[PDB]
Amino acid sequence: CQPIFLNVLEAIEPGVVCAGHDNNQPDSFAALLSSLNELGERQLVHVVKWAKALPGFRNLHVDDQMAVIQYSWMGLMVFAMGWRSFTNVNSRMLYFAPDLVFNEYRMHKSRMYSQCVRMRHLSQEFGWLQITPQEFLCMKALLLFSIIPVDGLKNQKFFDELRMNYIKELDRIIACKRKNPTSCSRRFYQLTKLLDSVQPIARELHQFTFDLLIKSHMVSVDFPEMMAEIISVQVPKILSGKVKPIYFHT
Ligand SMILES: C[C@]12CCC(=O)C[C@@H]1CC[C@@H]1[C@@H]2CC[C@]2(C)[C@@H](O)CC[C@@H]12
Ligand SMILES: O=C(O)Cc1cc(I)c(Oc2ccc(O)c(I)c2)c(I)c1
Repeated sequence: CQPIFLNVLEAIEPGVVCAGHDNNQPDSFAALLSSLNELGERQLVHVVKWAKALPGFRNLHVDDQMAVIQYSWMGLMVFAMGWRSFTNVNSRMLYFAPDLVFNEYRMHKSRMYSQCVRMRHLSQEFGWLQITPQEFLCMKALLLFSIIPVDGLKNQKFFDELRMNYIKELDRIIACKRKNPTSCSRRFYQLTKLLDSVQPIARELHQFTFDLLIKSHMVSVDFPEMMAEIISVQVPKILSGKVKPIYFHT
């Protein structure tokens, strides 16, 4: 147990990132979403640094590195948020950032109440399944390799191999506490189901942010440079079916 791999994941895990939201001003759709967008931009910088530090990531073609990050950031961020919410507030609220916590009122004011419900549900799963910090860490890494173009990447072979190895690492983590061969199988099943559950949530958020970007000027919501570029160039590839999540289960 505690292989080199685990040492690495625990070492590169991003720290706390604030949204920069003004909690003194009364909530408003525009302010809440603009802050969420700014948070996304800030978190993206951390996700990029984190990914480049992942074992074997830099071996992928440079265009594939940027591509997987551009396609998987939503799922990665939502999954990490679900974890923060569970550990910080026991899933009572969505802990996007220390300065941007959503209670039911904000979930409503944000105009994405249903999406927040699914996200809070995901947060609860971390408790219902008793997910460990190590399991969380390995699952999150695997999420970076869980969405690619239907026609493949520049060098699919390398990606396929890397993804396989990350799956193997999850196996090791699972086997490192399951004496009985029955609980080990069940666990992998459970975690892959949890991992898959992230995709539909990310898709709904992709749909929502895309629409928001389109009418951003009319509702006065600001989108930082990178966010606007990725949501108008990469996200549509996902929504149009050119890029799809890799599901474990059908
Ligand atoms: C990824 C972020 C920001 C980082 C995080 O903690 C999860 C959260 C999930 C909702 C996203 C938000 C970024 C900005 C988005 C994409 C808004 O435009 C609509 C949905 C928001
Ligand atoms: O032994 C461990 O746990 C550490 C470990 C983790 C991983 I992910 C891994 O997979 C690859 C695959 C291709 C490649 O170029 C690189 I760099 C790493 C290997 I090999 C070893």
